[PDB]
Amino acid sequence: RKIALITGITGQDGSYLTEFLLGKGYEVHGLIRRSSNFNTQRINHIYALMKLHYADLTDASSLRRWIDVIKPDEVYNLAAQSHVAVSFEIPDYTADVVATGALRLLEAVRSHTIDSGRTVKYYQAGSSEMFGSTPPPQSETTPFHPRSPYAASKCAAHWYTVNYREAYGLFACNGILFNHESPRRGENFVTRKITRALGRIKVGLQTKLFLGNLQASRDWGFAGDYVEAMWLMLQQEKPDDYVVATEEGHTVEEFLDVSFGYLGLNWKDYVEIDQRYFRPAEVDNLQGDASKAKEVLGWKPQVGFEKLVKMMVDEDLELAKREKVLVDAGY
Amino acid sequence: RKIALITGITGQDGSYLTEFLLGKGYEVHGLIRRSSNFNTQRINHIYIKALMKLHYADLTDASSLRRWIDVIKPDEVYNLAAQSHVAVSFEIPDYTADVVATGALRLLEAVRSHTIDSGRTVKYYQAGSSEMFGSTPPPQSETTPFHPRSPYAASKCAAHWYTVNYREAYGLFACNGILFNHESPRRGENFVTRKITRALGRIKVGLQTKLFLGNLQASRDWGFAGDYVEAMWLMLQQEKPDDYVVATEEGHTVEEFLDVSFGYLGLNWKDYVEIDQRYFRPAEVDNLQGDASKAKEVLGWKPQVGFEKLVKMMVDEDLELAKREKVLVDAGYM
Amino acid sequence: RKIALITGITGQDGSYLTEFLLGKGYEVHGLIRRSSNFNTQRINHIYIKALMKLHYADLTDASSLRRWIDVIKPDEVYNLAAQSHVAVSFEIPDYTADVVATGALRLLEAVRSHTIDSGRTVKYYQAGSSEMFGSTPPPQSETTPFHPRSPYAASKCAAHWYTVNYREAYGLFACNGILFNHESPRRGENFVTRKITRALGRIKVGLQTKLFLGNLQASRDWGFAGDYVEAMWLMLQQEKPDDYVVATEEGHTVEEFLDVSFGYLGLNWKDYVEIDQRYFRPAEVDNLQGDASKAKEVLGWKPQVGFEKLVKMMVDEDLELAKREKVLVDAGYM
Amino acid sequence: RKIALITGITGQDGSYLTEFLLGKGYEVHGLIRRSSNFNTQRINHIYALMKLHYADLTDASSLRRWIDVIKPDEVYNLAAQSHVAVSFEIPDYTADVVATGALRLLEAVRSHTIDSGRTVKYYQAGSSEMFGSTPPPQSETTPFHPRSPYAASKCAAHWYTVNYREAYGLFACNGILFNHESPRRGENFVTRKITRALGRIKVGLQTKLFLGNLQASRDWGFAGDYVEAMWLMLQQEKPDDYVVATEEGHTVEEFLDVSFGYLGLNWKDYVEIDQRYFRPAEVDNLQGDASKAKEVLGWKPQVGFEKLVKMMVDEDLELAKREKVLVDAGY
Ligand SMILES: NC(=O)C1=CN([C@@H]2O[C@H](COP(=O)(O)OP(=O)(O)OC[C@H]3O[C@@H](n4cnc5c(N)ncnc54)[C@H](OP(=O)(O)O)[C@@H]3O)[C@@H](O)[C@H]2O)C=CC1
Ligand SMILES: NC(=O)C1=CN([C@@H]2O[C@H](COP(=O)(O)OP(=O)(O)OC[C@H]3O[C@@H](n4cnc5c(N)ncnc54)[C@H](OP(=O)(O)O)[C@@H]3O)[C@@H](O)[C@H]2O)C=CC1
Ligand SMILES: NC(=O)C1=CN([C@@H]2O[C@H](COP(=O)(O)OP(=O)(O)OC[C@H]3O[C@@H](n4cnc5c(N)ncnc54)[C@H](OP(=O)(O)O)[C@@H]3O)[C@@H](O)[C@H]2O)C=CC1
Ligand SMILES: NC(=O)C1=CN([C@@H]2O[C@H](COP(=O)(O)OP(=O)(O)OC[C@H]3O[C@@H](n4cnc5c(N)ncnc54)[C@H](OP(=O)(O)O)[C@@H]3O)[C@@H](O)[C@H]2O)C=CC1
Ligand SMILES: Nc1nc2c(ncn2[C@@H]2O[C@H](COP(=O)(O)OP(=O)(O)O)[C@@H](O)[C@H]2O)c(=O)[nH]1
Ligand SMILES: Nc1nc2c(ncn2[C@@H]2O[C@H](COP(=O)(O)OP(=O)(O)O)[C@@H](O)[C@H]2O)c(=O)[nH]1
Ligand SMILES: Nc1nc2c(ncn2[C@@H]2O[C@H](COP(=O)(O)OP(=O)(O)O)[C@@H](O)[C@H]2O)c(=O)[nH]1
Ligand SMILES: Nc1nc2c(ncn2[C@@H]2O[C@H](COP(=O)(O)OP(=O)(O)O)[C@@H](O)[C@H]2O)c(=O)[nH]1
Repeated sequence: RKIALITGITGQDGSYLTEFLLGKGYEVHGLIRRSSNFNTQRINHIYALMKLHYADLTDASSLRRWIDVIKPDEVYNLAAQSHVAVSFEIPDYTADVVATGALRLLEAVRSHTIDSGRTVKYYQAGSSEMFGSTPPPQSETTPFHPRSPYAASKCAAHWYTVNYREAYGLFACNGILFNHESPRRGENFVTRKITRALGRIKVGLQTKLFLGNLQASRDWGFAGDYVEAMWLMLQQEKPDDYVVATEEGHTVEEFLDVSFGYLGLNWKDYVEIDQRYFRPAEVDNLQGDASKAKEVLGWKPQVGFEKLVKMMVDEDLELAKREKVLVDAGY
Repeated sequence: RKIALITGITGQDGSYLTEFLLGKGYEVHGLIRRSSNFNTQRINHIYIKALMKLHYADLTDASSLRRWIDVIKPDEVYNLAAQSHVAVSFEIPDYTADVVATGALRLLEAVRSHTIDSGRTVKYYQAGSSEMFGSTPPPQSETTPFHPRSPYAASKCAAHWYTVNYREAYGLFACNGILFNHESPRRGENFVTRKITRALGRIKVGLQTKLFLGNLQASRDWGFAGDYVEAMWLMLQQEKPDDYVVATEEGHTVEEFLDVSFGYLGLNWKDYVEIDQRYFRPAEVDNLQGDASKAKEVLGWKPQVGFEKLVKMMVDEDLELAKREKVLVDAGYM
Repeated sequence: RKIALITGITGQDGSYLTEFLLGKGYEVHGLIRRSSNFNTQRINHIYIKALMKLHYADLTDASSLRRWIDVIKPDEVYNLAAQSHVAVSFEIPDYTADVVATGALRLLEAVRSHTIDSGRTVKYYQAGSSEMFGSTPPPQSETTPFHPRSPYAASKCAAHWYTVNYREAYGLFACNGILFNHESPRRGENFVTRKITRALGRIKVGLQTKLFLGNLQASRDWGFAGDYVEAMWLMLQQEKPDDYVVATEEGHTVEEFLDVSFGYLGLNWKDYVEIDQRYFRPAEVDNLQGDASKAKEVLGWKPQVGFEKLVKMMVDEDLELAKREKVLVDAGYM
Repeated sequence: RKIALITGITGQDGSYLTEFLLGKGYEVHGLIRRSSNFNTQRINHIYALMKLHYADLTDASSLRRWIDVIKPDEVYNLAAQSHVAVSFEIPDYTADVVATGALRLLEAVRSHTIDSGRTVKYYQAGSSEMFGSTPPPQSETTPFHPRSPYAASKCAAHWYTVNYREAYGLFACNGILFNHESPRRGENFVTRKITRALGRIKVGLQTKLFLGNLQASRDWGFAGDYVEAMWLMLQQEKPDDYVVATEEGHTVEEFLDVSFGYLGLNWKDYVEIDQRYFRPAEVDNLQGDASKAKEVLGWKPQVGFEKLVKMMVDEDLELAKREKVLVDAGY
């Protein structure tokens, strides 16, 4: 049975990748951070085929320890302080996890393979955020012009990963994934923030939705579809980097149009602009060119924009309906 | 309106201290870690205008600490942040040390730097632990020698000494609270007391049938977190800074905890408990029982919640949680 | 009297920049690492009243950086600190990244925090490198894409982007100097140019007989460090911050360096050089040649020391050192 | 041939330990920091039996990498930002190296032994500074009351080391060494600062010597003698902690009396007190009780106080004589 080690297993992507790999017959191990509260909300339903271990990307010893014990065949580095706005607040921590943390994992894997003689395939969770202000459409070779500490740190991780492949022959691939959402997306990201609020507004638990820049345009796909691409990259004869995206861009305003309209509401009756949600340096327009992924990996997105928006609205409306009962039942 | 900055505000103690200080009229700020999931479960009820504010930071990021101290200009700083689990510390020793030992020094240095650059005065509290005593026999008082038995314990010893040093070398009003074990309905579920009451509730309603534990003979001095945070505040209100043991002065074994808890619900723990060697620690701490005479005399502090009341408080709460879970499971929502 | 804070003051560039700024009437402060041995060899002659001050700090210690920025209140900050050797970076990638990439961000954030808290204005220089271009073919200008070929190079790319981001997001007057290779008689002996001239001097006097090297076909744009530090200062005197390539625009191979150096002393390098595969890098950078048109047009900067003059300057100095060593060795003092 | 790995090999102790172990037939490896300048001054004369490798105690990956490659039989952790005064200036860095760095090495060794099944003996460079203000004589069990960030960090390293021995059965020993000097002692420490200045004053290159607290009392031994004790601890049947000291205390003023008097000078004609050399929190009196080391290890110091002072004065006078020639010859 193939063994996969996933860092960031508790996150959106880790939860879907875990289900995907288990379905493929893998033995899946994940590294999780010790937390004072429950932090396995996304994978509790899955939880001898899935094992969790305490570690941290800022602790190199912890990474090597588990790689040695697990002896994984594939390593997926999904761990990250993944929020752009938050990265402006904690740039140093973000860099240590997103940039240096990736290098620590790469070095631990490289050290493991040398000492044990084993072979390990590696995936780095790259991001379209790396392109920053470089105009669309963005492909694998489009120049990076990062606009946040998070983005710059991902650029660093990208190059550390390319370097380990070129210098050591490590089978390391960089997935340059554009924004991907789902009903498990963090509530601090704009899409989930909108659908969560919409659900609550629909049932009467909320009356206002505060947002920032509605004109930012993004290429939004479904996380469930994207994790398949990660796996596909590691199944090729040679390692390489690939853009994974829907190739269709939409503004936050369009997301609002589709979501609220879907439930028969006019978002303008509820949305208010709060300048505190603006970023110090904005990324105006991301739209990927995923031609390479289609040609080489045979990968294509299955969930389209409106389908994704509506999937998220349906799920968050159900959550809001449950909350309405509780708030009402005296809970 | 006094301003307090609490690191570790999302934890058990941070949640109770926040409520306590807000009740005293403070403006409370807390440092929280960015998380992929919600991590404010213990304080959301509080958060829900401008008296409690949360900010992103990390004890392994000195820049983040100084940034908020400069912006907030706190009058009191309570360092409660820590990878606080002993068993886990053996698994991630390096990370634990960076947060529990060096992280404390980073905060001390950020506070010292802030006071020097701004000319302001700040009072400081370090969350010390009876775990520092380790294998040193009880009763343990402020002058009892430390013999740490885990990376966590050794790191707390380090934080203790860094704190004492900043007080002695720079005159910083820094106090070390040497608190013995304190629990509550908000205690992490991985600690033995909460693990037991959570399991008990589920066993009582039929959602669980076996409870796996390790060393049942370990003895601890267990108090209520709500009572203990009051002592933290009291230390910072004294004329001079000092270190104080905060404890109930009564010890009980894990086995006694089982007796009281299961017996409270008419069950025999021996019917459900099984011993799993995986829960034993590489180096155990056999018996902790504090001598809190100093705290009683100087601070006028005394615990209000006794052992039995604490156990029952936790059992009642976790039984209610278990009943709610039973409804959800039977209905197909869990 | 303007105040400059230089990180990496003990290095090649720091030593020349210090002399340059002192000549401009600056009060210069430098951050140095504590070392078990003396580490001020390049600047001791300068240090020897109150115009050059040294302070202990480390780019991996954010607290130390902010502490000195607060005390010093610099007008200009030059981040020259780095584990600057490419070959070494493959051996200690993690440490290199923490200093070269994150360390730069720590300094940027400390400066940003200082300016926000104090209301002061600070100009900032980041020591970028042509190594960032990696395998991207020459000539390389400010807009040439980066394709780093070492952990060091990737880390410098990171520092470059963190710096650009602080300029764009916060309006910090931060400039990236994209300097191509620059040498001098103070160049580290582990870099190829100094390794060659040091060995040549010893070979000329009979203290050494073989010179082991790696890839002789690698081509570099080599300028004089003394000329380049002037460009750093010039960037910070402009109306607005920007990034600039600083180079001679002429490339030469390691083999040409050998031809010029050994030939200058009437020797045939082929009689002494041997190739040792251990000196080859896991991923090589084949050809760097800068396009410094922007620097020439905007800064009015132009290199004064050409390739041959630079090689001879280094050979002359290292021959003198070798002669001194010969005396000591023959006399039993070495 | 036994293999030893020494961290801090470029320091005073590492240089003497290297010579001692090589004399015992060991293959010695040392970890050194990359430096912009020469940093092997103390071991250049020694430099296939001595190998140096780049690493850093703040980089766990580097430590494990070399332990795996070298497969040492004995590990001596001598690496540290070892100056007390300096520790008040850079407390965070000092702690990361002296406290956490020791734990990183312990964990790397432990991880190595588990993954490889090998056995490794370990030595931690403890210090009498850990006792701080606790009154003398100080023995192995004397309570610690550290008076500096450096001291507190050593206390931490001490306990991390004791814990690895107690929890994992690691053969780890803590050498609680009292102050030890030599002609290789760092010039920023009081003894070497005095003898270096004395030599220069004697030849006319210096006229004043600025010092701080002359009433501090220390137990001063010879570094060459002390490294033997380190080795001896690792040769015992069981691991333990041992105080290594001369059991005789002297004030800085007495050191001045002996040193300057030795060359026929009156130190009062040259010494001036500069308050900047006072420490925020002073350690007044250290005097060790090395009974255990004598009884168990059979260790006893060979170089006494005055012998040590005079050894240092002789060496630094020669150095000053060489400098006088150079400064004179126009160099
Ligand atoms: N989703 C997107 O649209 C895009 C995301 N990415 C990247 O892909 C990856 C997955 O994204 P996504 O699932 O949405 O992200 P999430 O924020 O949902 O999950 C992040 C994961 O990283 C973990 N983590 C954070 N810090 C550390 C640390 N110091 N040590 C160990 N683990 C840590 C988190 O743990 P915890 O639960 O404890 O916080 C969580 O498991 C990330 O690297 C992200 O940056 C790339 C392109 C676009
Ligand atoms: N409770 C006891 O019986 C005793 C506890 N102590 C100590 O007192 C303090 C409070 O304990 P308690 O509330 O039960 O502990 P918890 O484990 O419940 O809470 C720990 C807190 O620290 C935070 N934290 C952890 N790591 C970091 C980090 N790197 N940066 C910032 N914050 C971080 C946690 O955040 P997150 O929610 O993100 O994990 C949480 O807010 C701790 O220091 C503990 O060690 C002392 C004596 C006895
Ligand atoms: N020289 C060149 O050809 C090129 C160099 N560069 C870059 O320009 C800068 C200057 O180069 P150059 O003078 O030759 O480099 P050097 O290697 O000579 O000097 C590096 C300096 O950084 C210090 N330093 C290293 N690590 C740390 C740390 N953790 N904390 C604090 N200080 C530290 C060194 O101190 P110590 O003396 O203690 O080691 C030294 O002062 C560097 O950033 C280099 O990467 C850019 C383009 C080309
Ligand atoms: N000497 C004494 O009187 C006493 C000393 N001690 C301790 O014993 C040990 C040896 O002392 P001594 O030789 O005088 O000390 P030194 O200061 O002479 O040497 C310290 C050594 O540690 C190295 N080092 C420092 N920081 C790091 C780092 N981050 N990573 C790797 N190596 C590093 C130094 O390298 P570099 O050369 O690059 O600076 C040097 O090799 C130290 O741990 C010291 O604290 C204990 C009791 C008393
Ligand atoms: N998170 C967030 N983003 C917002 C908000 N209002 C507008 N946006 C914008 O929506 C875009 C997407 O943000 P986010 O979902 O956080 O993902 P990103 O693409 O990784 O930044 C960015 O341009 C944000 O500035 C808001 O309230 N929250
Ligand atoms: N956490 C935990 N502790 C257990 C268990 N079984 C016995 N104990 C013991 O209970 C005591 C208290 O453990 P814990 O609540 O984690 O708090 P500590 O005092 O901070 O270690 C220790 O002696 C543990 O070894 C178990 O399953 N979990
Ligand atoms: N340092 C070094 N470089 C060498 C050697 N032999 C050839 N070179 C090459 O010379 C070029 C310049 O190396 P270096 O001076 O270290 O500077 P870099 O340009 O910062 O790598 C690179 O292509 C090296 O591979 C050698 O023995 N040492
Ligand atoms: N380093 C140093 N110590 C001094 C000086 N003047 C007095 N001392 C004292 O001498 C004692 C020994 O200092 P040091 O040699 O640095 O070693 P320590 O015992 O590790 O602090 C301490 O009490 C210092 O305060 C001075 O100029 N430098």
